[PDB]
Amino acid sequence: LTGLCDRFRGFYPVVIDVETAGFNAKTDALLEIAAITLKMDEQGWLMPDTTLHFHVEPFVGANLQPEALAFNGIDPNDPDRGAVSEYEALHEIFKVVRKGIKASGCNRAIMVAHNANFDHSFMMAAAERASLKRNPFHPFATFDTAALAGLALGQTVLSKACQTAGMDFDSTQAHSALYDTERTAVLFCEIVNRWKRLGGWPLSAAEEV
Amino acid sequence: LTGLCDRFRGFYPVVIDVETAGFNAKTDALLEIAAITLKMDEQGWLMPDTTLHFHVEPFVGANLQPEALAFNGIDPNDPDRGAVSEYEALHEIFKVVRKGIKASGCNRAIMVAHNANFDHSFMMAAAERASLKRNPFHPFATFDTAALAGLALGQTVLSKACQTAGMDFDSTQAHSALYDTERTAVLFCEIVNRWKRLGGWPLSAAEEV
Ligand SMILES: [Co+2]
Ligand SMILES: [Mg+2]
Ligand SMILES: [Mg+2]
Repeated sequence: LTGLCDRFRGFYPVVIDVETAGFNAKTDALLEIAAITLKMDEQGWLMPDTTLHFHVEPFVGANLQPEALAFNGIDPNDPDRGAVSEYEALHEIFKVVRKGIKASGCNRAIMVAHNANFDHSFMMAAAERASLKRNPFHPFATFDTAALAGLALGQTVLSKACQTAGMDFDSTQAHSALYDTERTAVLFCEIVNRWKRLGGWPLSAAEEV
Repeated sequence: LTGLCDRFRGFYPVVIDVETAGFNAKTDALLEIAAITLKMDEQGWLMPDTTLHFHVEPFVGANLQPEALAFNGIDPNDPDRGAVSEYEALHEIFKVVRKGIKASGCNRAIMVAHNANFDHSFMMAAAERASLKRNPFHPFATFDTAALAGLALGQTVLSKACQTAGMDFDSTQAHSALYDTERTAVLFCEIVNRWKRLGGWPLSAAEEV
């Protein structure tokens, strides 16, 4: 009942955010990525588990839109950014994720993200460029927190959804993949946990007052 | 605040499903589209409003994947299929949608679909091909019912989510865009209404015993 593997039909939810050099996942550089796995305690409450974060070197041949760099404030040419390759970052994320899937008894990872298709498309595109094998993420399914917040909170904008959920949100950190990932993780957890607390889950709960 | 315009920050949710001749929204034919707008009654319960459905003629130059046609059973060359152009289909959908946005006091439409990125990408591609102006749909936001069902019902597959929610689901109709759209609409409505009924909405309800 209270196992993570039982909650989402065997899907292992992993929160992801990316910063990029444009809107096109095929052609534009991936610049930052963070990942936060989740776990469930003995009573079935969801919380963050492992957190990873990387500055990513633009792939060879990548386009970099000036408007994108102006938006997120990232300078990919700054040698002090401590960047790593797409391979290094994703290989590390996938290793932690496979470990969590195994240890929890899940069978596949699913990406949790805000307007998820965007992050999913960039992560998948980078995975293919790096030639990583046995990608543990579902190839098309996601848990979009904008839609989820729409239901739970009546809000679709990340900052606003967080504020409505009673969370802090610091706009000076809003262009950091890591920061956005942590806020998104806490938001997703607040949504799932309040669903449970109000007797929405497990399905049996409503008849046991 | 039991108006539709109050529920999703001014978004007017419209349920959409598509059948296609493949996986690529840019290059593969759109073959069927259905749309169901929603309304809320005086007490704030959500339900279907207007239903549209179309068999769609492959755009000129479209690719058609044999595997896609074998999957959905559609023969685009059958002259008895009562097909209309992408323009005709989307022009009518958009007209009904603009009307509902105005009548409800909303400011924009948001697509509700199962694994929503897929249908969004196809509908948007057809809109562009048809040279339609003033598309009332949000350019990237959606309400994915697979993610919503994951939260509400612990299931992400459409047929299973419907069954878990106590709905009928007839697998012999699963390749009809209209059928899938109506089931998805009923599922979305069940999820929204159960969150309200259990005291998750409006946000003030939890403290009003
Ligand atoms: Co026919
Ligand atoms: Mg983001
Ligand atoms: Mg479908």
